[PDB]
Amino acid sequence: FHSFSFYELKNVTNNFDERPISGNKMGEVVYKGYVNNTTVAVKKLTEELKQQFDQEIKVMAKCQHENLVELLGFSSDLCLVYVYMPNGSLLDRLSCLDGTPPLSWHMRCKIAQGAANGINFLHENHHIHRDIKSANILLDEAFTAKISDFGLARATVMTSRIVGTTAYMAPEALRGEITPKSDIYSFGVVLLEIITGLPAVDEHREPQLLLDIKEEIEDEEKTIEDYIDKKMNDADSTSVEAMYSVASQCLHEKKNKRPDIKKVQQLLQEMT
Ligand SMILES: c1nc(N[C@H]2CC[C@H](N3CCOCC3)CC2)c2c(C3CCOCC3)c[nH]c2n1
Repeated sequence: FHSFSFYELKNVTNNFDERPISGNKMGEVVYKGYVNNTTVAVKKLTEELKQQFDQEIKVMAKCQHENLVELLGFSSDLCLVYVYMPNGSLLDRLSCLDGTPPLSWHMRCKIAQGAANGINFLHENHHIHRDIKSANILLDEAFTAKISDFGLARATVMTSRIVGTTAYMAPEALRGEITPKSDIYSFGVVLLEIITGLPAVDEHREPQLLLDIKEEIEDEEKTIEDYIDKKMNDADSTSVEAMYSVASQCLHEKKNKRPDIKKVQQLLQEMT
């Protein structure tokens, strides 16, 4: 990793312009930078902010995969410079934010496969992400899935400080348990977002939580066909049902009854 001086980063981000690009700010603070013709994502870092900065460098140094975001450098006032992802997050693309076209079913299968390949690398290298969600699955120029945000990542165990996203968390994760099986539950929610194009949580929706549709389908009140994203023209029944089967297995309420990331990876390969 390159050690950037604060002035190199202040300059490339137009004095850290906090106005949206349509300025330099792309979201929350993350700015668009230009270092040596190359575009970069500069994250400028209620006192655990300094604590997150150390954990991210540590995990990034050890974890380098094609389905994980690459950290280019850091600065020390604290900054983290990453490889720029032109197609934003899976969340933004599924919601078609800023008039972007809907992702095809074909593209969606490749993202599911890619994201699972990234989680497989993490679990093979004994890392638990703890915050697997579509906002943390970024997309490059070819729509290759890239797992991001390793601030909460950890190397049978219980914690006093429960962290993650409530709408994506496993029952045991909410109880304080730290296990890679919790990451499998979170990926099941992400697969449901890919299938439906719906957010994991919507306060003006029945059900409010997307994971609750599994029970609606199992209690034969509704079908998966009723929930399939209508913003697609290539979603064949066979592969959508096959992805919902993986999502359903992932969302098993009992950790030991869920498949490992290798089986998830295997089932997604079989789907195509
Ligand atoms: C591009 N965009 C990025 N992240 C952005 C952040 C803004 C977001 N919003 C959501 C709200 O709508 C507008 C976009 C879309 C993803 C990144 C990152 C992140 C930076 C933060 O640490 C984790 C890795 C690395 N490389 C990127 N290349």
